[PDB]
Amino acid sequence: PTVFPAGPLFPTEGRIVQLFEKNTYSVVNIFDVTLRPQLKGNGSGVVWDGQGYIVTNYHVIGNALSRNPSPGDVVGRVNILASDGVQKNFEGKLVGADRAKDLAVLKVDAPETLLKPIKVGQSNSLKVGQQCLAIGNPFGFDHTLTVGVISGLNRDIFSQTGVTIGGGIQTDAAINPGNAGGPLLDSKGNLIGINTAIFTQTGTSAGVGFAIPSSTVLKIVPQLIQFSKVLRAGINIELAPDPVANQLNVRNGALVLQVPGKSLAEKAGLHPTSRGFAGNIVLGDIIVAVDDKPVKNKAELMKILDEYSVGDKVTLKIKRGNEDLELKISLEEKEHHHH
Amino acid sequence: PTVFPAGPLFPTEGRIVQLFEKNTYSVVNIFDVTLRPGNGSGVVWDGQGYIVTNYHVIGNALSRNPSPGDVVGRVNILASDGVQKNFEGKLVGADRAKDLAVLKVDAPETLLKPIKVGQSNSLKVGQQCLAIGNPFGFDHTLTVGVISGLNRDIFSQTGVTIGGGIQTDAAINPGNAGGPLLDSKGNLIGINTAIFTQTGTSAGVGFAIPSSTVLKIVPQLIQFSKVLRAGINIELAPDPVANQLNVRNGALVLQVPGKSLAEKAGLHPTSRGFAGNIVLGDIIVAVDDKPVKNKAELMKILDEYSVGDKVTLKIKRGNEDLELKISLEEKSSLEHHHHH
Amino acid sequence: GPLFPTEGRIVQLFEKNTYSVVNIFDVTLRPQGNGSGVVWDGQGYIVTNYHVIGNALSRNPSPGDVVGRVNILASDGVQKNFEGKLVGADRAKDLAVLKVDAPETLLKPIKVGQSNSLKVGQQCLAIGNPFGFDHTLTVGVISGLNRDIFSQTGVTIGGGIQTDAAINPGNAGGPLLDSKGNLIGINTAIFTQTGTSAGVGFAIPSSTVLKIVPQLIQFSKVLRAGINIELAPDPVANQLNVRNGALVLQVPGKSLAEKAGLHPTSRGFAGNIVLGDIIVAVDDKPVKNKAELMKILDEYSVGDKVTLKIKRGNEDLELKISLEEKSSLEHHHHH
Amino acid sequence: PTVFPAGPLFPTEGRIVQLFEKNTYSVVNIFDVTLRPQLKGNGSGVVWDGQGYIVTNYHVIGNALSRNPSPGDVVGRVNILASDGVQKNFEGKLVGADRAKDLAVLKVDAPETLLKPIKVGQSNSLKVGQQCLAIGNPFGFDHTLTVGVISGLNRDIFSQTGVTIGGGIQTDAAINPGNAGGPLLDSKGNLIGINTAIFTQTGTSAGVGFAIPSSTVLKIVPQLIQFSKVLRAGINIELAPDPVANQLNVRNGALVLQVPGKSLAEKAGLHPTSRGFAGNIVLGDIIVAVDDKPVKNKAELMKILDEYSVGDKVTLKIKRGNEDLELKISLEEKEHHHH
Amino acid sequence: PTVFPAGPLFPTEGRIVQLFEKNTYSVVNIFDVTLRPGNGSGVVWDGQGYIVTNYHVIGNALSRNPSPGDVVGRVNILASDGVQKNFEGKLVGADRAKDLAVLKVDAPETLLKPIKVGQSNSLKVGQQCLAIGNPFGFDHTLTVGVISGLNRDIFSQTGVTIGGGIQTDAAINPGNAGGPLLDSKGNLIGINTAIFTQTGTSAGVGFAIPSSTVLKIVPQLIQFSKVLRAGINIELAPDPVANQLNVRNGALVLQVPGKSLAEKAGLHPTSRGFAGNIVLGDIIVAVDDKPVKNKAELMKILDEYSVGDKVTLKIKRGNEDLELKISLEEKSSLEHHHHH
Amino acid sequence: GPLFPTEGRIVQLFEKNTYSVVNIFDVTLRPQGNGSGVVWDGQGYIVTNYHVIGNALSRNPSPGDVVGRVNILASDGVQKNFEGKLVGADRAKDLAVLKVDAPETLLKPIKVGQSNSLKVGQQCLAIGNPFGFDHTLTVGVISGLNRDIFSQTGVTIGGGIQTDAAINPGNAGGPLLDSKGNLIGINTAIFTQTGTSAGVGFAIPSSTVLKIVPQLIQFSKVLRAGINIELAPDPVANQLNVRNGALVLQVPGKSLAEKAGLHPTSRGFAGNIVLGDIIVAVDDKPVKNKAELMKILDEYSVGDKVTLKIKRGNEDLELKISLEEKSSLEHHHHH
Repeated sequence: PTVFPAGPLFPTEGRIVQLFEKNTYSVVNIFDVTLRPQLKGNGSGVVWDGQGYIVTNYHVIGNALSRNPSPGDVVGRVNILASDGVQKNFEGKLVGADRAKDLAVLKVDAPETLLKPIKVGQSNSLKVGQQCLAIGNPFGFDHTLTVGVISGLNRDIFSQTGVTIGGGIQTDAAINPGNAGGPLLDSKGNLIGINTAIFTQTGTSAGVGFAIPSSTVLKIVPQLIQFSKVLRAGINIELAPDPVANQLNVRNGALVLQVPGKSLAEKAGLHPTSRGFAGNIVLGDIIVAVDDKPVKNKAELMKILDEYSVGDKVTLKIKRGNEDLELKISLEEKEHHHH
Repeated sequence: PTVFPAGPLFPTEGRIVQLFEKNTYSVVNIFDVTLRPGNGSGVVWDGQGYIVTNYHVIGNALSRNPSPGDVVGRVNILASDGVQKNFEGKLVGADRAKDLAVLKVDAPETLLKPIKVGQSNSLKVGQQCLAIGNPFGFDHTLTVGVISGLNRDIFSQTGVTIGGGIQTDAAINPGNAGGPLLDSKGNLIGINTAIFTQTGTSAGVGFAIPSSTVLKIVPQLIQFSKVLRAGINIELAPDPVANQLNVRNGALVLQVPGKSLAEKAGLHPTSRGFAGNIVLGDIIVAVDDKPVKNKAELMKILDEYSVGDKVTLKIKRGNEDLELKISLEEKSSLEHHHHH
Repeated sequence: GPLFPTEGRIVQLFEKNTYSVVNIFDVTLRPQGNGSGVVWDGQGYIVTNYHVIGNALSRNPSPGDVVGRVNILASDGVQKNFEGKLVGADRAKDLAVLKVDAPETLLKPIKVGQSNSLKVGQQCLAIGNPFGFDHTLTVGVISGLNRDIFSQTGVTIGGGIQTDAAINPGNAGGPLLDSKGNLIGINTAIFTQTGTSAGVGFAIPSSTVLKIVPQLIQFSKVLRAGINIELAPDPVANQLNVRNGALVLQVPGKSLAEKAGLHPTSRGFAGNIVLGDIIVAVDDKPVKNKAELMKILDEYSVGDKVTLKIKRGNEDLELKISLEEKSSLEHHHHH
Repeated sequence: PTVFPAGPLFPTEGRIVQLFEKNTYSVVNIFDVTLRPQLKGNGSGVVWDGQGYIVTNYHVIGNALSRNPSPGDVVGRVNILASDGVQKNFEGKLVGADRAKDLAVLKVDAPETLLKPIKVGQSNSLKVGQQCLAIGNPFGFDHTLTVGVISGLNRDIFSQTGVTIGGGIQTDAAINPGNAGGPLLDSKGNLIGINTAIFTQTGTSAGVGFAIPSSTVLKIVPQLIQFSKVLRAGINIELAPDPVANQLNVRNGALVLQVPGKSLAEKAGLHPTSRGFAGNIVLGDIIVAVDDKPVKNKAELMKILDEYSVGDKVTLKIKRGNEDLELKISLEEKEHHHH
Repeated sequence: PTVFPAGPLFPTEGRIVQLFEKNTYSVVNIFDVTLRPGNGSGVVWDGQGYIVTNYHVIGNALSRNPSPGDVVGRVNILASDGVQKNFEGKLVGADRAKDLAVLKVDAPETLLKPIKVGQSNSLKVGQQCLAIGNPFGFDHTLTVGVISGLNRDIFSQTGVTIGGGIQTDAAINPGNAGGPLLDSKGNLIGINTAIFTQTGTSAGVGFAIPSSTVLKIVPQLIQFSKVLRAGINIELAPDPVANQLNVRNGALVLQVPGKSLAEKAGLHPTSRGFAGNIVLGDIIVAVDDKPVKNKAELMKILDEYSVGDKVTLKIKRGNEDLELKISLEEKSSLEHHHHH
Repeated sequence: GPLFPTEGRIVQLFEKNTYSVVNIFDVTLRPQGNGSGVVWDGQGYIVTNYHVIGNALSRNPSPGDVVGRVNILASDGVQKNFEGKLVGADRAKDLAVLKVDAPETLLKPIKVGQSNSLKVGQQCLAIGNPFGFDHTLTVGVISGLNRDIFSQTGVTIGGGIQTDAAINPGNAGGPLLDSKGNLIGINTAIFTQTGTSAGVGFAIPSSTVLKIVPQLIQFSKVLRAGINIELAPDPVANQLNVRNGALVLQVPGKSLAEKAGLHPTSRGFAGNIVLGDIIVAVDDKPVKNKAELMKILDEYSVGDKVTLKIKRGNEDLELKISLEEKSSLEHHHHH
């Protein structure tokens, strides 16, 4: 029977083939060394720079980070593809980690020649409809690719960390164990996010997955490198996710859902939402501005606070009913999902 | 490290981006007022504020027997200033059989950007399609794939299977249910429709009600608040079942409710004997003169007759070709799949 | 309607190829298995998955038995029904071959491509004819190469193509095509360990189909000689830092392999792991991983004497062993 | 190591041992012949009388009955334990079946010597707390036993038939595939019910199972023997289960939940229950008496109707709100659960 | 065939039958008024109409922050004429930590048959027990087994684990939740309590709150509407976890919330190091003078102190025996298991 | 409080026997396997399920290795902790033996009964010591005899006792006692095919424990000779109307059994079933079912020559065959 040889590719698939090939080198495989395999976690990472710094999800080395390691502790095995086409194995020493953003940084001792840093794009200028490519190196002997479009922006990631991440990219490229921790790339091969594994509420797939946007990666990684951690200042309250807030007709601001016992929030004058014995619902305060740096949703509020330091005193502009009130509060050090 | 700014888009992703942005305005958000923390998307049908969605997105409200005029939804519509504005959605009419509902919003015609509607009958498997949603009233969603199949049963979360549906490999989910499926020219070719499968298992394809159906049902709901259908109360085999039984042309009669018009007319159903030797229920190949290829077509053909009408059914009863006559009556029975 | 370039090309490729994609109903199943197949040649040979006629195959049919009803789309747009008589089947590769008695005019054999030159990122079309009344299409890219397929036959197939086109009952047994419309694999239904979908599916590569199908036509089955040992799948091996060769995991009591002097992999109580031999050469022919070793031994026959070059820890040893028929197929236990 | 021999048993366990042994002979095994086994339905039945009549659940030969068999058709393989201690295999020809009560009768051609009829007790005089023994012969090579107490009376059985059976016995003896179709016996060895397999709403076991009471078996079996079937007359409406009715504060009568299109019920003047757009609930009529044979719950109503014949005209005494109204209706021939 | 009439009952089944019938009257039915088609059984506590049940059977009503006096339940009580009569159940008080709630019914003392309460502290594994329910207000249910275990954690469907519970192999289910567990003399030894397990899997045993707890909590709810507890906000290891870590005496401190009284007092928690070498958090062996066997006992001991009180904790820190002093404050934190 | 007769007897039987029921924690498991065991004798031998120390056993411990921590209830009401050193293990019967170094005064060996004289309907007590701080009890009746146990080791054990006393992690590895407080089996955790509970549990009969435990003490393991064939479980066989003997289902290629001339069971395509040979005699010793055949062959050794009397259809044939070590344990695949 006649076998037709590989012929020229069409323009679009041709470009994807080239983008994938070129970026394979920048996508590493990571094995969590604390896992005794079945001899009868883990995933991908991205080469951050020529120094040997590696970026991955907190979760891909979750089990290891659950053992309270200090910087320098060998926490991963890293496989890096060389020009020779073969993957070389390196010690991944822990640099820093941040569970809230499901990001972890490792450092490798490797020849700069061997290391090919990912190109970084701007996630803030992404448009729904843009092509994206999710690359993985899940086992350190090959690479994987899924392709789809930016499906939504500024969506919550229900990370398998257990903590939900605000401001996530949604894509209809398949995101799975084969690419978790690896890069989401745009049509130019620029990193626009980190493929992030999630848990859904139900068992059924909605056919879409998620990436931590590069804007967040750029903000977090250097902090992890310098300080091994991100110290955050904020308010220990529970705010409504955009979907809940909007369903309750809160179109603007951060709706306060809960304000726990004797909290700083309590003492400053902030009210939660509830149901009365009638079945009536009683809306909580809505934070519209910090000082008066405008707030329009939960996620942006978090990003406002994440930059102040502990003890900073600020002025919350709030909405309760139709009124508009200013409130003082001091910030202290800064939760999960049911998935 | 160094940050590279938004580059120029390639042609295909470029078109998709512009089609999406252009169509955000026509894709509204609907919250069922009877729910607390259904719900999903809809489509601006015309400049008068008529809104089209799935029966299922306002299913809870519809179950409580509301009357036309009742506020059953809160409708969010994207204005040119980029913020979504809120409107009461009054019920116009609903049709469970086709999983469609129509609401009416009181808004400035200057606000409303009616969706552009195309012809689903000309669709080709392989064509690009975009499924758009506005599931929470604060942004929009997109998925993209191809037309994967045509004339397929939709196991709607209504509990009632819809025939003649479009299959796509664009992800169809709660984030775009009730929203439009568009072709590459941005014409509406269907309404994204949530389904239940028999298993807990994704086949990786989704479904939409074809625009040809929407075009037929919506004006009736607007004019009458409901769809009156003439038909025959019998159970017909789904196409995959009929073909498995080697019935390659016509609609196969499976079950015939006791003392029905069908029974009195002498229509025979389908029975697996204790040995195992199948007599095939009658097979309907023609209504009067016009040929019937399958179940979907029989339904489509009948839907154009009136409740008074007496028709002649040309049927295959085993080997022989025979004729039975029957009066059509209001087609009330619903086709319940029992997927969950 | 008028169409844009890429979608225009898919629409035409799909239409052109519908004729070569048949529908198969397993005749041993009563209504309320089953799927698609491909026309292999003008004599009426039809290729499909073992699994799409699995029920019939479980009943030990002989070649010539009517195991399926086959529907084939004719030039006039209607599908015609034919008796599908069994030609041969191979559970190990989840492939089966039927023969229909039909006119050449009806039969449009699929064109076959070269799966060994595939590149991740290439467009693929997965086509089905699930019910004999229409055809289905899903479109994605090649997502991965040389991946294990956990076939619904219950047996793991090495060397599979991974794609992010949806592979489902609507196209199982059907062709996976490249952008030239050349067959690059056969869409193959799988069971996952969990059930949670990863958004990717699998196809047996056409190189395997090319190897197996003529043997089924001639002999009705494929006989294999090998070694009764358990080899490490690639992920597990590369977790243990074995980047080359077939890592030997388990080694049976009193086996040919034992007699030959080949070591299994052992976790000692003192928490440690010690590595089984790694097979890197069969008759000095380089062995790259498990799938490669399997491919290589499949070319021998029962009784043949071969020389294995193994890596025992940091050593280099050459063993003798005689190949025998194997005690099992490789059963994953996914459901 | 020293091994102590079987010694005398204590009184209670001694009696159970004896009851079990003695009744094994009366408990048969039934294989549904339409099932091709895995060569690389079904359960137990009870010997009804010396004629060879066998009583089991509809469900244990469910697959066979799904093929529309006529009386006389060989529908089961029956294994009967003989004094010799060995089970002998017989043809089970279908006598009759009733899906609504999940009962089926088979007839065997066997030596009267071989057949040991079960002793039948009165289920109507059962008391919660009484000891019960559930016996099975699931495979025709041994027998099984579970022991518990009557846990509740007049409870719905959500049979694996798909149809719920009113008036069932609840027991905390384990009811399972090992005894489905077999007898539930009281402390004297008298048959008080037929162990009946069910589907639960949720997946969690409540630790209790069910038996069709002997009162029902006694009423149904002879009809199946004479007529191969039970013809029933009734009203094609949907009535509320006791638990729902009581929760809505209907303590007496049969609460009408649904009255479908153009039904006899429609035309006679019967109303269903519903929720209004408010979320308000609107109670349907409550049938308190047929003619004036008092009704106090769904189950007793069914048992009133099951004795009239088709076309009989009766007078429903109903409650709507506070009033009390009489209603005429003619009965026609006579539904499932979501489990 | 021939029908044999009700024979005489044997002694054990005979006793069970009479105990059950006798106790039906004390076992009421409770419907949460905030639910539509929670709910279960309760126990008549005294002749004044005080009703005892699980917090969980009226959980939905309690979540809406009702005040004492609010009608949160419909209570059905079996009278001597054999019919259940209906009463408004007004909330008296609830305690989530012990999964107990008290309602108040306005009824003729002649109607009310208070349950007889026994001593759970004298219970022996192997004793016969009966679990009675009145789940729908039209009859009663019974299950029977033995006391299977003592002082076991109850993973209450409240979401909060209760220490010191009774384990039985009588089936405990929605049909008897909130109802009494009785001994062979018909004394109340516990309240049947619905649980969540970690798996979807029955171990075939159920749980009840011991009467010793009920005896302590109920009068407080009647007098005060709530229970005030003095304690220490720290996380203590469940007994099965402590023993697995070879801590065979005392309460093992797992976690110590940042800048708590416990922290400032110098109590050390438990940490698994990156190598793997466990330093055991402090182990509390005595409060002041009185010895502490395990976690349940520490809680029990603390519950008798007052919010003012300063106590001396004798602790095991690795090998050495040490003392840390701490003021008790209101024990607010709840112990959430996360089973579903 | 004062107690009624039957409950009084249980309470006392339970208390008296707590001392003989120990707690075992598998030392290879880090906290947040494990269960109960029985004191076998005054030298400190402890019997439990293979599965309760399964993790440790997976790591290939040698006899003498500390595989468990054992807690034993002393006369003063507190449990004392001891190193549990491995003596022997047998996965096939889900049994393991440990040895503790303790004073005779501490050790109260369980009294052993006769499982072969058990009657359905008898009272049984299932006792546990799951955590080393108390004991648990469940009470039921003997519900069935000679039933397959689908052990959580993954291997099916024939000849098991079925009871409607709850068997759970709280008593796995612990004793099942009769009304005299005699050991009649070891409570054994199982996996069911579905997961849906049938309200009954299982115990390895003391006759099996009696047979296995001394061999583990002497030799650390049990070696078995048998036939590499697949035998029909009793339900399946009695569905096919085989009421006596071991029905042979599967028969490997080039097996000793094949060479011997023994037929498998076959479903022909023409819808029919044809019966594999039924083994009814090993050296003219009557074979009643699968479990009996297994018991019988376990008494031989590798190499022994035996005569099988089979029933081939309506025939009567006598074959020769040599017994070999077996290629597998019998794995159900329940989870």
